[PDB]
Amino acid sequence: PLIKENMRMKVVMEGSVNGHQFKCTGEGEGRPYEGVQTMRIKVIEGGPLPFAFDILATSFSRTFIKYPADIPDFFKQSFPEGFTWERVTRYEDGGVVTVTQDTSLEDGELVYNVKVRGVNFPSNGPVMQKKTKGWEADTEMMYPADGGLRGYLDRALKVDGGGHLHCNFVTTYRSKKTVGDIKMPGVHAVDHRLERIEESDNETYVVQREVAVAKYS
Repeated sequence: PLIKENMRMKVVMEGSVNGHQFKCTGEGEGRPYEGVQTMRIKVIEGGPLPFAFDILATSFSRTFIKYPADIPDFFKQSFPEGFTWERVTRYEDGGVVTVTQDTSLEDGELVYNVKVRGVNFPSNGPVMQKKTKGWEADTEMMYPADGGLRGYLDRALKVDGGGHLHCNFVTTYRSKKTVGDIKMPGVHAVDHRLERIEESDNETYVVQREVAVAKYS
């Protein structure tokens, strides 16, 4: 298989949030059939970011979901061509993010190119004030939609002081493999748990780890 029990990934991100432009690079590794991955991320342009890195965390990896044998794995079936995704996210206090992503396989390694654009984050809110403390575990509902998948997520960003800032996003995943070559799964869910492992220098260096497991709804 093109997706081995050990896989490395590289990512390049360009983005802007409230007009602040930035660039990130990441590299990491994981076990795609165990649903575990780790990534080391550097803000190489525009740092230190004037907003919480937490809002970028989920734009940095769908090949590393543990799928039971009975649930078709849309993402692992997509190679060698790979897949793309597009995401729209809204925070309850006004922020809106659009993200587009391309996933390819180059010299046996996964390569991600991502574009992030966020607007209307309140200057007094926890994101622009950098008063966030990582994400709670959450669950994505996955639905088949015209040869691809559509995912729905309600999320909770922990805030300093004990509260949560809520957001939700919808993602459409599309294969670059000609339709008709992939067994489509039915409705299912994906449990996610993303933790910040380490960070340095005003959040311009970040290490994160994610565990993701698909299951029946």
